[PDB]
Amino acid sequence: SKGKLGEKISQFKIVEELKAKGLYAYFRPIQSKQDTEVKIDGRRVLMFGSNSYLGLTTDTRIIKAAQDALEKYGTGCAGSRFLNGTLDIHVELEEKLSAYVGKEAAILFSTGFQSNLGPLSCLMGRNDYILLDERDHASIIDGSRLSFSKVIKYGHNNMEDLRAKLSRLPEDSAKLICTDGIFSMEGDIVNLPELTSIANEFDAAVMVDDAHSLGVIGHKGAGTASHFGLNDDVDLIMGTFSKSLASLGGFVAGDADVIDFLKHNARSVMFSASMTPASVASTLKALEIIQNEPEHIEKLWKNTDYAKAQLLDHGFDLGATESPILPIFIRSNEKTFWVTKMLQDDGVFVNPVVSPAVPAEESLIRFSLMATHTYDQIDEAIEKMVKVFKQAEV
Amino acid sequence: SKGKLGEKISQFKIVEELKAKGLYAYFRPIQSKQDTEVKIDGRRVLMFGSNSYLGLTTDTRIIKAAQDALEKYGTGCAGSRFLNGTLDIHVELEEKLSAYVGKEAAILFSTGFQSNLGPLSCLMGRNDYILLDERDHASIIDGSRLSFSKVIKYGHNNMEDLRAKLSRLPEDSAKLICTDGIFSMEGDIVNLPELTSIANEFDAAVMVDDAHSLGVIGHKGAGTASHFGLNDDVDLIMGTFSKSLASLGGFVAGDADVIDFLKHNARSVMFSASMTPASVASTLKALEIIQNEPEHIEKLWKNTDYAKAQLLDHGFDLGATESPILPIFIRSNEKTFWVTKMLQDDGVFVNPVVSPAVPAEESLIRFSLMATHTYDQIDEAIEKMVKVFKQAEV
Ligand SMILES: Cc1ncc(COP(=O)(O)O)c(CN[C@@H](C)C(=O)O)c1O
Ligand SMILES: Cc1ncc(COP(=O)(O)O)c(CN[C@@H](C)C(=O)O)c1O
Repeated sequence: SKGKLGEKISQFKIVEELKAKGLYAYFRPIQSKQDTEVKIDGRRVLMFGSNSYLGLTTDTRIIKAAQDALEKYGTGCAGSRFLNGTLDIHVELEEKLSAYVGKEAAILFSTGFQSNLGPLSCLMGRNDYILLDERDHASIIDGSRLSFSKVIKYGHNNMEDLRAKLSRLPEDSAKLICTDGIFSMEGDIVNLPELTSIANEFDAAVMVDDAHSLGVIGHKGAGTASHFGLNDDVDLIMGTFSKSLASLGGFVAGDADVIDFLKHNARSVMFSASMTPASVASTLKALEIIQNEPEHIEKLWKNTDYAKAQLLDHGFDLGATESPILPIFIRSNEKTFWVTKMLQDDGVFVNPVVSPAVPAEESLIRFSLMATHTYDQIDEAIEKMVKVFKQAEV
Repeated sequence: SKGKLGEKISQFKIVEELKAKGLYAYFRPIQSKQDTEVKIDGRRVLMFGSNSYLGLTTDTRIIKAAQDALEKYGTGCAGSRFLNGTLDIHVELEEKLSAYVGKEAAILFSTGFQSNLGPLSCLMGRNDYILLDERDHASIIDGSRLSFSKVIKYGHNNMEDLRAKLSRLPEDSAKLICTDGIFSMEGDIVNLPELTSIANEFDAAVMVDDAHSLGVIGHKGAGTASHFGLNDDVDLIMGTFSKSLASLGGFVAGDADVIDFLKHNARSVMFSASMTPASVASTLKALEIIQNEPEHIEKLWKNTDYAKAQLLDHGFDLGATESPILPIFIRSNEKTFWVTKMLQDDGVFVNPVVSPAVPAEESLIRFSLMATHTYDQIDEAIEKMVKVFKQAEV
């Protein structure tokens, strides 16, 4: 029945208003492969709103690996890994990932999102604590909400706040600290050296979400622990396959005893169907390419260094990024929606960040680089962004 | 740091004991496509533990549709539907599903699990209520736990308990009832006529999880509302693609205003990458086949009717199933593990249900039919199950 349900959704008017104003730019229907240019409404559009940092979703070797896995294994496994949904290739990918990030063991999940739900829901329980950076990804907040533990946010990269909040807690309790490696909003990197120094002092477990770090920082892109040399101080490395690795799914890697506990106790792996064969094979092939072909990471960072330099030269106000995410401040929700749609209509795709996710005065567009971007494409996009910022009176 | 973490996992010994006893049969690595026979350890094994009810994960047309989508769209969309992860084909599949289940609109999710997290987390909030059948799927309990509402379980298909618990609640509050359509443990069907009669009396929203119903019950397999004629009394129809539809992902269909609220407010769709092109195309092609080719559903039910008849004739104790899930009672965890492994070693794959998920005295194996099963295969499996139950002294 719909009476109260209709009242619950009645005040959600922003989409109706965006659409009526001709500003709506969510769920833009792409007609082509994710690439440096995409087709929308039959038009070519420069893509600066992707997470495919290495441009690998078009790599013919990865496509062929996926197509061959469809030929051999079919379209799906039709059950949880726990029961009838494990393939030899899922186990192969776990062993490969474990080697890549320097851990004993890994368990796959069908999404990155579910990869955070699993360890955050089941390791800390009643009388225990989870400590979260306040800017942690939504999947980390949700995973921690599924635990029976007490969840505590600390100030963004605020090690004094982290230390203070841990110091308060009963000694006879388990604690887990979970942090993004690279935070996606502002593109900044966790202070892992101090965070792990505090974790070591308080015997708290450390989990790092490397969704934006894998294929980006660390040796051969192995992520945030790898970038700092702190493999030995990080209990659990989580990653997704939907960004650099060009696929869908995720993992958690760690000590064989911890991973064996997760794979038999995490509801998001016991009660959800396993990764499709095609996504296992594309992740496997992408992982090989990232390590074997150093040029992809190198070119991502040449693009990043060039674009950031060009943006600061043109006087754009950037966030404190240390990554291929270039947050460009606009500081008005109305202007952020206008700039986003005007760019779309001039053939540039960027992602808006608005209230209520951020304060109006911190509203911004996110401009993300891919290894496959050319300097010519970057220059075109920035030329068009200078014009739209002028038109918009930012 | 690992001291307290090691203590949290220290008492989880069942896997170590199963493995040391030679009884472990979780995460069995399959080497071949999900089918009526699978290869494990280079041996052929009859598969009676699948959720691929129509056997479609091997359909060459569905494989080719997926391979063609890889060719056209690449290996992934590399972002949320909300931002850069929408394809024309995701929208096509939403329109197709909406038509199939008789609703205005649908939103895809990258897993079935996430399809329950979305509406349960974001529609009911503070001062509202979610009412859950006590046997609801784990993803429904977790989705409801992510809401800021008060979550209330009612007795399994206990309409007097449902009515009583609703009657207690403040009138000035929103209520949502969420139920599995077909419950996977015992294979039973929700009492949707009475549940919707109560929902209508109390103006409570109705959500049905049709993971095991789509491709199984209702006109041309359209699910539980379709089976009862109660499309008009069900607000939200959720489904997965990982069972009859031979793929990965899920959806929620409903009124265009409710679905537009979800697709902009559900964290599991705004903050998780979209379905892979290959899984969109396999779901599209599978959906066509289920409707165009009535023989698949017909043969599922001929197999179901035959196997259930043969099991009751041999004197097996079955659960109160109304579906292709044939729960066979064993009523000892030790015997359930022994029977499961002895079947595996004789070339039969079945799924155990044990403590702590059920009481020891309700432990069982689940024997699930596929349309592609032959009577000869069913007969072989039952002959082997009679022998193992004898060997096991059940
Ligand atoms: C009733 C029900 N709802 C929702 C889901 C989640 O759908 P996905 O597997 O597509 O995420 C399942 C999963 N079932 C299997 C996996 C199980 O519980 O073993 C289910 O049985
Ligand atoms: C830090 C972080 N962790 C985890 C996830 C979830 O991974 P999957 O998308 O593979 O489920 C994301 C998703 N990001 C994108 C989708 C976003 O938030 O728009 C993320 O940014």
